[PDB]
Amino acid sequence: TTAPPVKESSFVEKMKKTGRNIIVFYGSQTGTAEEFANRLSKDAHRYGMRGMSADPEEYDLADLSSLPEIDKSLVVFCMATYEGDPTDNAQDFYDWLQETDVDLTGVKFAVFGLGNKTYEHFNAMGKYVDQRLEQLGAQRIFELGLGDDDGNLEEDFITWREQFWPAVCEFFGVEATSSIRQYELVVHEDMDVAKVYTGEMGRLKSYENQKPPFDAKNPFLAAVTANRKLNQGTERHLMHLELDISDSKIRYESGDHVAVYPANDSALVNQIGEILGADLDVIMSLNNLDEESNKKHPFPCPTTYRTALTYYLDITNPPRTNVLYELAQYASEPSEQEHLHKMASSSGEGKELYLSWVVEARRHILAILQDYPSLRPPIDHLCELLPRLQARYYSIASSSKVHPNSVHICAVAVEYEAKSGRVNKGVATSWLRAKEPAGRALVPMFVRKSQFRLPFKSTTPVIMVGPGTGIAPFMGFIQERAWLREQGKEVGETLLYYGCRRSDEDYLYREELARFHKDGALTQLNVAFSREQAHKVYVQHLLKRDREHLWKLIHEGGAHIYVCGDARNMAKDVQNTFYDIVAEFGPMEHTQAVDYVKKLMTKGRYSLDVWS
Ligand SMILES: Cc1cc2nc3c(=O)[nH]c(=O)nc-3n(C[C@H](O)[C@H](O)[C@H](O)COP(=O)(O)OP(=O)(O)OC[C@H]3O[C@@H](n4cnc5c(N)ncnc54)[C@H](O)[C@@H]3O)c2cc1C
Ligand SMILES: Cc1cc2nc3c(=O)[nH]c(=O)nc-3n(C[C@H](O)[C@H](O)[C@H](O)COP(=O)(O)O)c2cc1C
Ligand SMILES: Nc1ncnc2c1ncn2[C@@H]1O[C@H](CO)[C@@H](O)[C@H]1OP(=O)(O)O
Repeated sequence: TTAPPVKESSFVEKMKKTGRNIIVFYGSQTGTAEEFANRLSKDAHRYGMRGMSADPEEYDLADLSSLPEIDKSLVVFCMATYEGDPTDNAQDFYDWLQETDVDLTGVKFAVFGLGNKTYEHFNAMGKYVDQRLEQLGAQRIFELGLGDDDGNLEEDFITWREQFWPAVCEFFGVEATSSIRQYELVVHEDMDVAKVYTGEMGRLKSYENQKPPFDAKNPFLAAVTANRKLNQGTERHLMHLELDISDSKIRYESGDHVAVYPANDSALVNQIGEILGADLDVIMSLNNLDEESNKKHPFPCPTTYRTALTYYLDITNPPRTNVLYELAQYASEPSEQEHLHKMASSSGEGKELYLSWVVEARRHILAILQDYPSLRPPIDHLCELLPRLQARYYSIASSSKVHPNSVHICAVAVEYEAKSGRVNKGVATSWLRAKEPAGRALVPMFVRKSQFRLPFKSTTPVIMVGPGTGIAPFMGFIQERAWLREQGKEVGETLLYYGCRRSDEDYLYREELARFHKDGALTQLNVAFSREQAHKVYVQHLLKRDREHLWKLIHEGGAHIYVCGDARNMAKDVQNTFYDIVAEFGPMEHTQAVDYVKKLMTKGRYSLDVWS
């Protein structure tokens, strides 16, 4: 559930007033689709047209029926998919699409879906919108784009976009017409301190003066009460943090996710300013040159560049091609300007260089500024080009039944040697690792309700599979199932299938799990130590070992299956093992076993909390 915002007045009438003929809506949750929509809206101008981006949530898409009132009009949808559903901001549009009977005759559209092939329902939202608009009477002007974040989404967009525009120009009889700034810089001298943002996300001083309810736009600064290392070795750093949410009025259940707004590495920020020869402490504002847009700034303003680079901008992920394309003008060495220019190529050496030199090598903006030393853009323009710093999600590792005023986190710190030649540090995990309990160590956060939940009936059996940090939500599940037993409730079997390299090196929550097992909260504690023998022993091997009993729990006990952790290979391997279990004991042919397992998913008996 989520209260709906007050809609803006019809977007078509706004297009008429502003001379726009193309509008690109974005269904986005991590800002990717938003960037893609903005890029397409900007492209229009280079083809003799004029566009605008827009959040579908702020509008009534029913006005699409009025779009034909504008000559040679066109609407484009850049939609990402999440858990097989629309992004939060596109749920309204989705619901309307299903219930409406409105006739969209005359409407011209195009859709670029953002997805990831490793998920069950790949690009489910983009596919639905593309098909539904046509059923409603609209006509497709260009083929559905299927972006796959498992390969390279940026390239899928480049390829689609390169074909899209010629198609649009050809159909509407328009033609291809210099760098253009979206914002203008306004430096502020003598400005009061009370009016300068310092990292807050919503209203000025919202971090200092905390007022509920707390959410993505108004995060609660939670005190880190505990932050300890969970593993023994020095190979990696796995940690457990406990955030105090007392007096926040925030509610949560095991299975939910906790999001945090981190701060970038200050040395990284410092170095960017230094290499550009810029004063990061200048207070300024970037104001939209289009006084009509509601998006007055790229991020909270006024503020210093240092604050923007630290809290509002992404300065670690590989820059996307349009950014490097716009920065090329600032490279005084011809050969460097040429490389940056060609990064936007849909094929050839330009594309190959971008994929290996920028993406594979994981070069962040500073690395590029260092490796292409002639590249010296003005700081204000770079800040306008960089993407927004996103919050990071973690599977809450505690049960609100046991810890109603504390939200636990289990994570592995990200730190690796990149082919770019430097050690790359994970933004959120490096920041979290540094938070020391007791001044207060505060973490801006909020909770996102998920559908990953323990069975309603205490008696229903639970099968938990979560190797490595995948154990996170299960520490919450187990705490809760233990609590239910302590409260006199009858609890069905609770089985954990966990995995790590070695018992004495990275066996997370070893002591806590042993106790739950001893007390009976855990009916079985099955642990696969992948490196204690020559052969790899994984959780799926244990599931295969216990195939007969698991089938009993699944077929006779109505047991619920839960998988958390690596979605790339572990999740699939585990799924395939369940297919094999069902096939042997049904019995039934593979094809039928697959349908059976996918059916458990729809019936809410096989849930996933997987990530990359
Ligand atoms: C719903 C959901 C639940 C999650 N739950 C948890 C959880 O409970 N515990 C947990 O630990 N994580 C979990 N995560 C992952 C978490 O959100 C972050 O992505 C993770 O903590 C890293 O964030 P960061 O800011 O530290 O690193 P970032 O700065 O975001 O960097 C991450 C990127 O670094 C790159 N990278 C990482 N290692 C390498 C490498 N070795 N070589 C090349 N590239 C690499 C990859 O592109 C990776 O995407 C979850 C993610 C989702 C979506
Ligand atoms: C928790 C999570 C769940 C996802 N579920 C799906 C999914 O079901 N189907 C799909 O095609 N892509 C899925 N994706 C991939 C996103 O759709 C893809 O990364 C998209 O580029 C994100 O766009 P955004 O930044 O505009 O929200 C998922 C990503 C995350 C992080
Ligand atoms: N494909 C897979 N299926 C199940 N577990 C896997 C897996 N790949 C790696 N693991 C194991 O997941 C645990 C947490 O990372 C480790 O024991 C790791 O073992 P490995 O690293 O020795 O391969």
